[PDB]
Amino acid sequence: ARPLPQDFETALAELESLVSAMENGTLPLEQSLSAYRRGVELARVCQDRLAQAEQQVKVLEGDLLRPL
Amino acid sequence: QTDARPLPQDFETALAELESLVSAMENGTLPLEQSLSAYRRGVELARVCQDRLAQAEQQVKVLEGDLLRPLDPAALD
Repeated sequence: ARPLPQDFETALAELESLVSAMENGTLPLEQSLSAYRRGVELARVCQDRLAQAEQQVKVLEGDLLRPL
Repeated sequence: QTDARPLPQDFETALAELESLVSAMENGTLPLEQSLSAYRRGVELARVCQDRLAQAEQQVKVLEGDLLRPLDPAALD
């Protein structure tokens, strides 16, 4: 099975692309279930990367204010 | 007083500028007036970052919802 991207931008781009394929009404039942499993994994990667980024900004905000 | 240079509106550049202000603040060489100017720029920069993250998070949540929609059978009572 295909390796799963771990960076936000690639994961997001595959997720968008999986969604369109899902909505164009041409994926057989079985491919639709694969696309679903795949997209859950991709969305999880996107959210993990965003949580990391949120945390990094918070830490920077704290660091900015600390000297004041 | 206020830093009048245009404000980045993209996550990467705002984050990068934010890191440089933090570096400048935690060098202590900053007189008070410049610290406060650096702080306000800082808050504006962090706000761009937090806005873009919030939007990306919402975009991902919408995409998740769109993925699940075609797998919904017709509603029962």
